[PDB]
Amino acid sequence: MNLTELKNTPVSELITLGENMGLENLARMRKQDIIFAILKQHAKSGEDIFGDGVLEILQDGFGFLRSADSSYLAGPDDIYVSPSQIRRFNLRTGDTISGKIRPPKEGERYFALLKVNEVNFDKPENNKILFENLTPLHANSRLRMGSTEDLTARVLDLASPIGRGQRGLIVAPPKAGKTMLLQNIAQSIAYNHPDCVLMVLLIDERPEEVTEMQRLVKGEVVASTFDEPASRHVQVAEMVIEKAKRLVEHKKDVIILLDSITRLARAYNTVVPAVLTGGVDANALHRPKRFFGAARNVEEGGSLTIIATALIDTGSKMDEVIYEEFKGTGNMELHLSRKIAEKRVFPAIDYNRSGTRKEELLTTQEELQKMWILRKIIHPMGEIDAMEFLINKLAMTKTNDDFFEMMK
Ligand SMILES: Nc1ncnc2c1ncn2[C@@H]1O[C@H](COP(=O)(O)OP(=O)(O)OP(O)(O)=S)[C@@H](O)[C@H]1O
Ligand SMILES: [Mg+2]
Repeated sequence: MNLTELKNTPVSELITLGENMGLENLARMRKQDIIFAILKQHAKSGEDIFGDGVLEILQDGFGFLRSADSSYLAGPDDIYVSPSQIRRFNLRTGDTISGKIRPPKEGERYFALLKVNEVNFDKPENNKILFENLTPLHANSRLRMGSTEDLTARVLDLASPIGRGQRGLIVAPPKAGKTMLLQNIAQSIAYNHPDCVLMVLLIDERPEEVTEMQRLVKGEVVASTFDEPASRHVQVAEMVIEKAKRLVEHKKDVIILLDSITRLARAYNTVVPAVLTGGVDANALHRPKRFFGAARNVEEGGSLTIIATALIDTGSKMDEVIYEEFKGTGNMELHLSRKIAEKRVFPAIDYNRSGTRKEELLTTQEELQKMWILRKIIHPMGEIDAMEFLINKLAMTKTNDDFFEMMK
């Protein structure tokens, strides 16, 4: 009946499902062939075959429905979308489409979208592109993030209040909680705000860190591994950034947690041809910024917030330039100290450095000035000295109870 349902169902059940349809000795062909031999077997004319995926409009004019469970990698069972079909529905890259499909004829190799049933979870007859939505500052509606796990999220909401559509930069040296901090936020996202579309974008990562991230996050984890070509890291990022844009057009609040705007920019640099300023062609930093530029609150409805990590102190001067450029382009930054972490001390947040632009719209005066008197007393406190102060002042309350009960 359904392609993605079939490839998800184990091979053993796939054999015993095909055999009941008169398919002989399926045990001697791969899972892939079995699925094709089953969906094709619905040659019982007028028997419905379905498929789903996220659309990628190719160069020539045609398109394909890429699958999320592959990080939108081009597979042998993508669903072909006609250049004529796109015209009939005004389709775009990032659109999530589903519906009736049919098997490849002779001379064909892929399934083709026979009938459109849904476009971005909306009826096909349904949108001004994110490219022209008006952009309020984004601070209007806040996103707060209780036990021991809520330790980081607590210091996080005090240091850098997040908003609906924040351009957030997470500065980090190696070994500082960079992963666990993101996994803490991603845990605080689905737990407190399930009404939001969470996407975690991992570029140039290790397959194990990818699968451990894929395991922990309630939401769509999309990733490209270290081995894959530079054009691949770009492809994954552009499939995702456009997917978000189409979802905000339907007035959704979308959150993207990018692993490394640093790693993504290294990729674009080698994909964008041809002017040098320290290894990186200065004209290549544009496309990574275009990605980072989408982060906004939309007045007419919805939002896109991108909290991306910036890698620093790696030993490559290129990695420094990437940071130098995106410095200030974000309306929220959170710094991790190499010392507050490597001294076996939790959230390596350098409090004084971390902050968000226009805190006032994200927080009422009673809740805002609460952070101001707090900052004033913490300001002159050292890097590691200031942190352990907050760890112990908070491990004795909830969060709001702090001024309410640490004033005497
Ligand atoms: N929220 C947290 N709670 C407890 N321990 C943490 C937290 N964040 C980081 N750590 C510790 O700090 C170390 C950091 O490792 P990761 O979570 O992989 O961070 P990372 O900075 O992304 O590491 P790299 O540079 O990718 S090898 C881990 O061994 C953890 O024990
Ligand atoms: Mg990491």
